[PDB]
Amino acid sequence: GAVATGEYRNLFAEIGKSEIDIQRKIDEAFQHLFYGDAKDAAVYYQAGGNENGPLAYVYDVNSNDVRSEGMSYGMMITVQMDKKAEFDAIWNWAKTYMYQDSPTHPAFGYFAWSMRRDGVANDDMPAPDGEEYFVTALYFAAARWGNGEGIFNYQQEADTILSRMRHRQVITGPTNRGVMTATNLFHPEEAQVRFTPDINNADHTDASYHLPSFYEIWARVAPQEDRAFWAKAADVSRDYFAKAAHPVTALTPDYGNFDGTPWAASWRPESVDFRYNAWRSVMNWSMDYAWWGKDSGAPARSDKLLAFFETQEGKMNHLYSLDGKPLGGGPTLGLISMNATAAMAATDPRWHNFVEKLWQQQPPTGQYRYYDGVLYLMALLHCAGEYKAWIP
Ligand SMILES: O[C@@H]1[C@@H](O)[C@H](O[C@@H]2CO[C@@H](O[C@@H]3CO[C@@H](O[C@@H]4CO[C@@H](O[C@@H]5CO[C@@H](O)[C@H](O)[C@H]5O)[C@H](O)[C@H]4O)[C@H](O)[C@H]3O)[C@H](O)[C@H]2O)OC[C@H]1O
Repeated sequence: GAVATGEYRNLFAEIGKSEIDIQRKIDEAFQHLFYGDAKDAAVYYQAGGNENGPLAYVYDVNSNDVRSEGMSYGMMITVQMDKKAEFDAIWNWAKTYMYQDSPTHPAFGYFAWSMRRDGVANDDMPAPDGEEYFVTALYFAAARWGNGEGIFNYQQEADTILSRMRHRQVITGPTNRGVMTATNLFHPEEAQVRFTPDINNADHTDASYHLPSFYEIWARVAPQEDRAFWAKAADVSRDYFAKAAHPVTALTPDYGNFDGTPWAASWRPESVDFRYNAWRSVMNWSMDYAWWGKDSGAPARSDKLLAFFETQEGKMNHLYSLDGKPLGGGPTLGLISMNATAAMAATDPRWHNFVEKLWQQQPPTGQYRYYDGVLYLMALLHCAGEYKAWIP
């Protein structure tokens, strides 16, 4: 794997792009999404400052609300791109406004998944892949830049947040939504990330939240007493993808049960299909295979997923049944982007076409550019050999 050798595949170079052009492409993506026109192009906003210096956020320009996912992806993008100033400003906002620091609040130790631009939470509860990316980006920051103090002691922040994700106790108390009860963020016996710590829907998962590539990082650098647990989670996730992905198409559902079966959320029964969450599953397993070389099923799974999307050429939807029936929409940049990241594991040379397809895109504009854009920029970095394990 790339971590052992230090050699990350440059998939764009493999399909014949020059390094000058690859650098232009990444830089254009970043400049547009971070510093482009505020109404049509940018998803990053500078929001004054406080005692820790500048504040900024990545946000869903559609809803006009901040998402913990977007903040955490912002941090990952910026650390990968060596953009410390933007990283610190995003982190300052997440830690200042999103992080729940009251030990009697049921979201204690978690980041509000949905928050308004003035810091008013829409929902105090987390979207746990936010936490997963926050912790990992923080470890990467420590590696690349060294640790600061206070909230910029990135390694100490990561250790605390991660320990609490495993060891959080059950807490019942007041929130913006009424009295709620929440637990830990990983199931202690299953060693799987939860879809939610809310006790009413806690015993479920989401394939797109499984990040064995990052669990391996935590297995190396987390507090000692948790390293075996994280190592176990990495094995468990590799098995999870093998069970959860359809055996013909490799499509996964948005939401899932611990045993690998789809889960229909009461408020969103269509979660059993391949939708906006599940786009990312192939990135997660392909990244894991590229870095660590342990998911022996990842190459065949990525081959199957690309073989399926090849049958959709010219009639591309972005919502599918797991067996491959189109359920609506047209092509999206976010799905193009994630499908290109399959090439981190794929063996069949059709992967060149999917990488080429990502290469041909422009940065997103208009109302849906946040989710399309953060997926786009992450996929550009993976495909350029610029998204690396920075181990402290
Ligand atoms: O129930 C709560 C959970 O929902 C919560 O999870 C978080 C929110 O949901 C997930 O992230 C969101 C995924 O959906 C995105 O919305 C759209 C989806 O469509 C994308 O593509 C468009 C499709 O249509 C085309 O016409 C158009 O051109 C395309 O761009 C669009 O780009 C997206 O913006 C949201 O933006 C994401 O935030 C994820 O699980 C969590 O972030 O967790 C708590 C739980 O209580």
